Amino acid sequence: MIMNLTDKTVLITGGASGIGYAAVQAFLGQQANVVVADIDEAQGEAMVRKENNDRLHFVQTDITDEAACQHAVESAVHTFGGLDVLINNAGIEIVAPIHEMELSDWNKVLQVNLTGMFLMSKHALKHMLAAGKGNIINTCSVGGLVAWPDIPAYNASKGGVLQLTKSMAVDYAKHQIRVNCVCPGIIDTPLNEKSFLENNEGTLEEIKKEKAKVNPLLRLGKPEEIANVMLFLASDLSSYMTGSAITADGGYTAQ
Amino acid sequence: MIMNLTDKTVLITGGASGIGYAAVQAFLGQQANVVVADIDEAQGEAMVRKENNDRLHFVQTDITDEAACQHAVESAVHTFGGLDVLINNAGIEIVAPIHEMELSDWNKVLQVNLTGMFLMSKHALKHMLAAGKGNIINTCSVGGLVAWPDIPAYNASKGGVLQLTKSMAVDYAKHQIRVNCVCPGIIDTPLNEKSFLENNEGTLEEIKKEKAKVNPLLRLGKPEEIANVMLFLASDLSSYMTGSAITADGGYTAQ
Ligand SMILES: NC(=O)C1=CN([C@@H]2O[C@H](COP(=O)(O)OP(=O)(O)OC[C@H]3O[C@@H](n4cnc5c(N)ncnc54)[C@H](O)[C@@H]3O)[C@@H](O)[C@H]2O)C=CC1
Ligand SMILES: NC(=O)C1=CN([C@@H]2O[C@H](COP(=O)(O)OP(=O)(O)OC[C@H]3O[C@@H](n4cnc5c(N)ncnc54)[C@H](O)[C@@H]3O)[C@@H](O)[C@H]2O)C=CC1
Repeated sequence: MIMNLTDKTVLITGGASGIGYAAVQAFLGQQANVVVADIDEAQGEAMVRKENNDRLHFVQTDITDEAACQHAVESAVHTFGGLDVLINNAGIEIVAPIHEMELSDWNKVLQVNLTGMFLMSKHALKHMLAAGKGNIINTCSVGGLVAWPDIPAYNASKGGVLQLTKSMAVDYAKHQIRVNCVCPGIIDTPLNEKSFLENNEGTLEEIKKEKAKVNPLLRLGKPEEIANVMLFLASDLSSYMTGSAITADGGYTAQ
Repeated sequence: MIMNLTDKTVLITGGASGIGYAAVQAFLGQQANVVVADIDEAQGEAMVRKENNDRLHFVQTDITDEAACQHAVESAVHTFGGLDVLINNAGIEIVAPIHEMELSDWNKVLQVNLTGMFLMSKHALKHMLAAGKGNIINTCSVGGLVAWPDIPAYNASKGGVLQLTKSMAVDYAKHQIRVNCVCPGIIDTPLNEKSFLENNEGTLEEIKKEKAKVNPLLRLGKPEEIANVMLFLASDLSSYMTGSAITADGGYTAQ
């Protein structure tokens, strides 16, 4: 009744898995039209078949390429007639210390996490300015607020996301375009589980237990728990919020 | 459908006016049982008559007195059978510079804004520990993050609220008691209109226009826009959030 997301068009980058996919489900569940922009064509089409929903559309998109970003925005406008909410959720992680990291690896992290956010936002904003309203939601991280160990390029990129979020909030408030971010803690997603095994010793379950011990709530976050923050930020419930960060980390940054 | 506040018992301090009252309305609208603890008996009873709702109960309460805080918690348990959410919303403002401020005035601000929050939380937590779950929501302020001019005691008190919020989050996460705060910007309430006239030159409407201009969104917040943040923090939607602050200030702290 109060979410009021019915007939709103929501473009979600990295929507084919993890937090992005949980966001797809949550928004479809609120009667929003959802457009997923993701680089993984196979996983994207699989998603379309599983969800089997009129309100869902997939468009293959590499956000590091500007033409593809524009095309993703145009796909939303063609398919559902507009674009109310952009969720810049795609991101990658590469583990490497600064003193050993390859420039090409640094750039791969920054290009997806930050440059792609810029490019998607650029073209979404062109449309939202013309339409007279809009909403942008960025997937930041605890890593944008404090440093996760051993992932400096990631942390840096998310620091960029935090300030880009605030910048766009301040520059576009006069045009009624709200811009906020969510800062997730450690979320239990398949992709993350791969990172757990690569960078810690022990079985998957043992590593999960260790990670779920670093949070005051004593558990890892679920993708849907971040998706729910995105619902709030997209809805009119958060109408006086712009340029802000919502932390969802089980108490991690509180200590 | 997803808020899931039906049959949850919510105790709101300062609930008889402004943000507190808007919170009463929002929570009643979500089928929560609401208990208002407020010092103003007349205004409290007036509220009860206007709302005319079985789910609303008023209990006169001076939160600076510990016995009254305990009694407010007990009133919730007796009336509705439990206590799921405490919203520490009551607060006052006194305008005075540090070099001129009377100790008695300093203490009046701290006692309501901070001590009362402690006392209400103390007794709510005793019950929530026994019940095995709970939620505390504190009304902080932009003043807890940066300094509003000319209200140092208020700012100090809200700095206390921010850290008390984080402290309780960290200490009670293991018992599944989530603790968060909302940091409102400038909200258009009747009592804030009195403050506008007392501390600025011009008509009410002229002063409102000036205050609206200092936010990137170019308007004052509405009480219900803060109440809506409280709904989110009370609901299961925010289940992975604890020890966090949600800023709702029209972009004020983003610049
Ligand atoms: N612990 C956690 O899980 C946290 C995650 N986040 C952020 O959440 C976001 C998503 O998280 P997860 O669900 O774990 O990620 P994920 O790895 O599960 O999924 C990300 C999606 O982004 C896509 N993607 C990658 N590069 C792309 C490109 N150039 N163009 C388009 N799509 C691309 C992938 O295909 C994938 O579907 C990321 O920004 C991540 O950094 C933030 C803090 C914590
Ligand atoms: N309006 C604004 O711009 C901002 C407001 N806030 C905070 O929001 C909260 C509510 O704000 P408003 O709704 O404007 O306040 P308000 O003045 O409209 O209402 C506060 C309520 O608390 C009650 N109260 C006062 N002393 C009390 C005591 N000892 N015991 C019990 N109740 C008592 C009052 O009687 C009243 O019903 C406060 O904590 C305030 O500091 C924070 C930042 C900005």
